[PDB]
Amino acid sequence: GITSYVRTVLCEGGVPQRPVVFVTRKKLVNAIQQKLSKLKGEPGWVTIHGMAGCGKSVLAAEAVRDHSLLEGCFPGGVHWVSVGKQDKSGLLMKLQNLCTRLDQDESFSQRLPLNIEEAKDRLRILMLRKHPRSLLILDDVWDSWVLKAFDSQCQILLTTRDKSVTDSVMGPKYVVPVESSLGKEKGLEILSLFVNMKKADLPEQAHSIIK
Amino acid sequence: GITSYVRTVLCEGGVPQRPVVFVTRKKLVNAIQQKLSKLKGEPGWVTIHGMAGCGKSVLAAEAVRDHSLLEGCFPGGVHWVSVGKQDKSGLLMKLQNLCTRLDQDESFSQRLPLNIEEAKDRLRILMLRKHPRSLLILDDVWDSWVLKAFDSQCQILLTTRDKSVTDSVMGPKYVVPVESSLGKEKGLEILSLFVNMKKADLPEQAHSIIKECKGSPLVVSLIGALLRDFPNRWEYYLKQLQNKQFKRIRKSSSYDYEALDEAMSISVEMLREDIKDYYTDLSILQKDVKVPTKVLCILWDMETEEVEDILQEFVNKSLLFCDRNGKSFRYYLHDLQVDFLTEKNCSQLQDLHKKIITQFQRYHQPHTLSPDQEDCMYWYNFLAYHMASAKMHKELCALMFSLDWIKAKTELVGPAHLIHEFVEYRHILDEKDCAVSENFQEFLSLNGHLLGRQPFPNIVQLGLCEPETSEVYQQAKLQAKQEVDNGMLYLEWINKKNITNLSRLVVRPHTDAVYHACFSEDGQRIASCGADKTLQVFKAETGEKLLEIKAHEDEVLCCAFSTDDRFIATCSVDKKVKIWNSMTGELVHTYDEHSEQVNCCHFTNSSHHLLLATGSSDCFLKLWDLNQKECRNTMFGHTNSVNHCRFSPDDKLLASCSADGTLKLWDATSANERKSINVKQFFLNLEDPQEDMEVIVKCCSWSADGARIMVAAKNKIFLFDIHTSGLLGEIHTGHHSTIQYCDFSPQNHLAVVALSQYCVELWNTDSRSKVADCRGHLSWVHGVMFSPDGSSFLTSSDDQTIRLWETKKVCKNSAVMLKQEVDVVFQENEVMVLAVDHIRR
Ligand SMILES: Nc1ncnc2c1ncn2[C@H]1C[C@H](O)[C@@H](COP(=O)(O)OP(=O)(O)OP(=O)(O)O)O1
Ligand SMILES: Nc1ncnc2c1ncn2[C@H]1C[C@H](O)[C@@H](COP(=O)(O)OP(=O)(O)OP(=O)(O)O)O1
Ligand SMILES: [Mg+2]
Ligand SMILES: [Mg+2]
Repeated sequence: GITSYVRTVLCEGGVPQRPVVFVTRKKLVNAIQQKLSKLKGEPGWVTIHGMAGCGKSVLAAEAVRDHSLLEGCFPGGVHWVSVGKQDKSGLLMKLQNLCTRLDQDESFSQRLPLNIEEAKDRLRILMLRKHPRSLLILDDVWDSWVLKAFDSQCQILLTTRDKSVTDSVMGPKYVVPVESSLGKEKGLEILSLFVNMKKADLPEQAHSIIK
Repeated sequence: GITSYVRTVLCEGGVPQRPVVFVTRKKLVNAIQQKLSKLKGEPGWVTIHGMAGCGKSVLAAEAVRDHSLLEGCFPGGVHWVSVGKQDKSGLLMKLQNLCTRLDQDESFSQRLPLNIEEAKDRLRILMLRKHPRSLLILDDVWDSWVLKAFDSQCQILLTTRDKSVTDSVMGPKYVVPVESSLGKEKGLEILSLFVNMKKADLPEQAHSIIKECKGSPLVVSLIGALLRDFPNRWEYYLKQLQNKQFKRIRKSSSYDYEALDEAMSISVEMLREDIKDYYTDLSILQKDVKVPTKVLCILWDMETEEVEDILQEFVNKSLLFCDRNGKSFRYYLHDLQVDFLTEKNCSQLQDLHKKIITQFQRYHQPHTLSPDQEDCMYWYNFLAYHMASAKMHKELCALMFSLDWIKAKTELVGPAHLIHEFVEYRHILDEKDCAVSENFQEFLSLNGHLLGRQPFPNIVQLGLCEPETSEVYQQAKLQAKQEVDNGMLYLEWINKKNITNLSRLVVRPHTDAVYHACFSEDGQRIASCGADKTLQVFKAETGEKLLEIKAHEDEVLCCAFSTDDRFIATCSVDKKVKIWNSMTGELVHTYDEHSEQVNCCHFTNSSHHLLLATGSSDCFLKLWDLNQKECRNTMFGHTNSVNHCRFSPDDKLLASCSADGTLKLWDATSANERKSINVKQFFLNLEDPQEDMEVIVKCCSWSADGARIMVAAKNKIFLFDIHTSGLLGEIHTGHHSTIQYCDFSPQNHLAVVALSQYCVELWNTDSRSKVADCRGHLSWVHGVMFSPDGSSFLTSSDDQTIRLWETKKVCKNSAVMLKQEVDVVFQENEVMVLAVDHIRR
């Protein structure tokens, strides 16, 4: 049960809304969230990983989707960044864009840094004062210097495919590892939603394809 | 009713004001609006789509045009963006421009983002705080990354042509799909506004052009504006659209294209090169055929699971409408879509027409065709069609000529489609063959009457009956010779040239006895009922089913077309005067008043007045006012049950007949009696105890001007002059008895009269002499009536048979057809048959 307020914080954050055809993974979401709860304060990084298409992002979106962990724990808003895969130049822009996003007031200089580190300063300072209890989520990430760039000393959680990526970084690191499996009961649940029929009404063919 | 405030919000939004010449589409607007209402909160996208120029934008503008949905629902203002079609650079500018538009305060940085995403941030943030309950509308949109850019998590509704576009996006999506149709009532509404006249005041020409329009409001506005300049050249554009070329129609307009052809060209380009070639093949398909997927598989030569998907991509491109009928899918086009194709693909089409056939040859042969296969009927119905375009006449001989192909085609198609094909066939091949086609059509004349039933009698045996030789007879003798050695005990016939005066055509509409039939006023088609009480409506020429009617309560008593053939009254024992539409076939008018079963029904001959005179067994006439549910005037007058009823050419008058025999020229305008000739003119001083004979007139024949009433009864035809209330003509019938049926012919003063026992003699009125005998109906006729041209006449009969006849044939003498009962004595090598002379011994 999403609170109306949760959506309001989430909209500001910019996390994608969950696909209309989804199926909770209560145990997994619960684990990330309880673990996610763990770094109550002081920096910290969380890595989530799986072979391609394991529900890795949706869980990240889903975990924060809940009110309890987020509201009591996280007075700071949540900011989502879609890192992707980047050459050094490309990475630079994302940083400026995060700069513009975070500084809604514009009190900070309209001029944007031409240097990565300076952006790192704007992030750290902004996280430190402007958004004291903020959590940053990342999407993908394929090389370490990238997290080197985002290494603001403020909690950022990166979700990915390589688990090697967060080795440059410093501070407590925890990993929740998503095996690509799912549940036969659940997929039937998912298939039903996809074709809109009582699960039993589903044809004999359906059972086998899920295998 | 626009609120003043609504306009104030709308102006800020920047949506265009609706064109001055518009016509609400209440149902559609209502649907979008109610649906549009649905995403009360939380992101959401709405897609609206149609083939080009379907009113897609105007609806978007119109939906929001209303106060109720917008004001309560949408505290945020509405912002409209005209996306168009864009390269990556072009798209970028629109974003900045939306940035500048939304931030009127300028509190946000004057500097503009050089990066799309940053603009996405400015939009999301601005939508989130600056305009909390805002709705964004988009125009067009041709590629997904575009909506990827606008995907702000805040409701945006995109209106377009492709429905594929909103697949990248996330969140609830609903689509309202606008078919390009419009309403005939509405377009007349639109046309009136375009030319500024009361709708009725609009010229006769106007109705027909709208049929061409096919509801693409773009065409209507396009024609309509075009007319504003030149009110005089009204027909011209009518024939122009009859031409089927849209290069002629052009107007500068708010809309973004000179012409309708102009819009389609824009749609075609986008398709990826591999797809693009395929569409053209799609060009060949009929304007109005839902083809089974398979045939598309055959032309393509590409496997079925694959073939469907490309078509699915088209349907999204809105260039080919879907048909989810069961597992089967029939795709088809708008008349406009088809026309564009020939306009833009015509040179290829003749060439391709030969491509499809060869592929079919690489698969099923026409004899190798089967009943179970889904595609085959298309193959019957239209394969014939492709070969014609192919222009290959020898191949056309390889197919259509084949008698067995005719057999299978007549097995599930019926014997009408082939006749229709043949008319097309005649131009395509050769004049000399045309004779062969003439011989085959002659072979068909014998086919219609009994051929369809079931026990498809071995035609090969019933075929050897034609005369002369031609190509149809030559085929038969050889086939017979082939059959004969094997067996089959075929019996040769040696007298054909000595026997049978063939009728031009025969129809069995019903297994159940016919009760009435009538020509279309246009003469293009005929409707017959029957004992079953179903009525079947048909076009006589090609002789192919053109109408099926499910039932009429009670047994049909008689039926008739409206003067403009727009209606069909149906009399019945129930007393349900069911005036079904003659086109849609759906019921329109209905009436009842008679104390007894109706004797006759007829629409007013006048184009103006709409009345329904109806005789019945209760003797009372009922002069219905067709414009009113209840009768204009009950008319007691006949002392006996009405025999027949017809409107007089003077609609003010209304003649009627009955068993008393006296004519009754009623004054319908006064709803009162005016004239009524007595009929004792059949004087006959017999030894019969009854005094002067009580004449019983049947048919209520009219003069070609209708100024006088021809009639017939007992032993004499009469020609009364109702305007002077006195006798004039008097055509005595053959010998003496009592007439069972009669029919005056306005041409040649002819009188086709069935006296008794199907004695359907051809007499000549006024001259008072017979022209020629007409043997050939079984069951003693049940009825006959001439074509409106008068060049032909139907012959309904008790057998359940309707024989068409040329006017010319009847006049010529034909002393043949031996007498029914004869004794024949056989003395060896020659057999002699006893006969009764056509005249005497
Ligand atoms: N309830 C659900 N949970 C997880 N995935 C779902 C659910 N319902 C549907 N899906 C499908 C649809 C989405 O395309 C996909 C979710 O994407 P996601 O798990 O974020 O992949 P990913 O982002 O880890 O891939 P990549 O490693 O390429 O980034 O799973
Ligand atoms: N009441 C009406 N409703 C719809 N269209 C109308 C009406 N009155 C006139 N028209 C004509 C004039 C306009 O040129 C046209 C409306 O344009 P519209 O339906 O927005 O096309 P469109 O924007 O969907 O085309 P495209 O697909 O090229 O964008 O229809
Ligand atoms: Mg991801
Ligand atoms: Mg438009």
